[PDB]
Amino acid sequence: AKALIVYGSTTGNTEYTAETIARELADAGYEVDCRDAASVEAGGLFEGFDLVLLGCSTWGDDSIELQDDFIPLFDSLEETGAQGRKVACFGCGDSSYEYFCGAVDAIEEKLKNLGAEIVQDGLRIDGDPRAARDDIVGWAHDVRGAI
Ligand SMILES: Cc1cc2nc3c(=O)[nH]c(=O)nc-3n(C[C@H](O)[C@H](O)[C@H](O)COP(=O)(O)O)c2cc1C
Repeated sequence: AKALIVYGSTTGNTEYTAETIARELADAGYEVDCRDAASVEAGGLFEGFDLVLLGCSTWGDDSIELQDDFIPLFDSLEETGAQGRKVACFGCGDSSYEYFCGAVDAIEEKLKNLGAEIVQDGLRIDGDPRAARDDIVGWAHDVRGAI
């Protein structure tokens, strides 16, 4: 199985989450490519992957704002080869805000409307992902068991 993980992270929390997921998938035998959204180009990005995991923190407070490095990829998701692609989403946030992990919502809906197959409900991390490490591991298992 070949997996692509693409994350947007400002303070490193979604990046930690991405790397935790990456390690779980690699340890199970997947080929894993884990990239910062700041470094990627949208066109054809998902081609050749069995599974694509998109991670993004939520910003904005009074409105939903995607993590800033992820916005160009989000605005170009139509170019990535998402139709029929097996995908799932993750991200960090804080439930004291009105739109908790709203970026995960936004990315999931955009993917669904592009024809992607959402294989698991998104991973919505409240607070420090290091305090949710076992939820991350479990979700990574669940995703492997759903493709
Ligand atoms: C000023 C500010 C605004 C935020 N706004 C939101 C928000 O609207 N919704 C949310 O779920 N979390 C919100 N957060 C929480 C961030 O998503 C959280 O700090 C997250 O761990 C950052 O992940 P990152 O390091 O991958 O960027 C905000 C954080 C700050 C400091």
